[PDB]
Amino acid sequence: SPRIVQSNDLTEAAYSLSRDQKRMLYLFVDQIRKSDGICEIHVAKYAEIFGLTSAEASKDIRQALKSFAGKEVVFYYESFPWFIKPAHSPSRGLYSVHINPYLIPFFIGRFTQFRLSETKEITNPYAMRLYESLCQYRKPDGSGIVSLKIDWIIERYQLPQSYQRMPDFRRRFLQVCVNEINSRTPMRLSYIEKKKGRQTTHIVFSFRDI
DNA sequence: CCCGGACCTGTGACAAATTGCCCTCAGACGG
DNA sequence: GGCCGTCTGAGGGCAATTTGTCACAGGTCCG
Ligand SMILES: [Mg+2]
Ligand SMILES: [Mg+2]
Ligand SMILES: [Mg+2]
Ligand SMILES: [Mg+2]
Repeated sequence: SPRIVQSNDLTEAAYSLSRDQKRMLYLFVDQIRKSDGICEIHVAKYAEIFGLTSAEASKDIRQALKSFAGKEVVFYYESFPWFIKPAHSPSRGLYSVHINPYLIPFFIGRFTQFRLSETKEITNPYAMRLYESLCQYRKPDGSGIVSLKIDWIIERYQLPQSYQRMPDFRRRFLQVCVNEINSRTPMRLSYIEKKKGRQTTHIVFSFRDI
């Protein structure tokens, strides 16, 4: 199945995208790398890749696409729009998109790589972001260990404001996304909290391959 | 001493958003 | 040649679940 690779600058960029948007983004990065910024998506191919009906695929592509307008990307800083022209459909079942050509060098560069089947069952987009960031540190054999700072997680992934209260961070983000990864990818994940005084400052992740 | 206060934790509630499902009907194609 | 039966996909919706938000109970230490 398709092998996604991407610059670490993208893995660690600041942005807010939905699951459906992130799914399309993997294919854009795949199309671009296999070579101006103009990409294409076929309804019927998307449905087969992610096990959807054509109808629900159509709904997913269409709504995702109009929600890109005005979205911006920050590399730590510098801000860019993803798209510089609205999407449009020349043929039935076919969509054409114009990626910001200044983003090309950030896609292809100190890199991250994973097969697309590893992530296609994840639902929560924050769990996608987390699985990408861990892959950046994985070893050939399939294991790794890394410490991420809590303020940096909040900025980079653009978590919502109430997760600045630590019990909500644990309950609605950390625990859920560790569960999905353990339930939906071939990885087995554990963690421990690093504290300084009363505040929790980093999260330390360990993982192996099944 | 023990207070009110400033931190921290977890949980119960509710509001807002997203999920996989369902139904309709016209477009593009073929037998 | 052209009608109609089928495969697509662009729309309209849903209830059951998940995600986002905040009040309140209940721990500690400070001055
Ligand atoms: Mg959908
Ligand atoms: Mg008393
Ligand atoms: Mg009690
Ligand atoms: Mg008290």
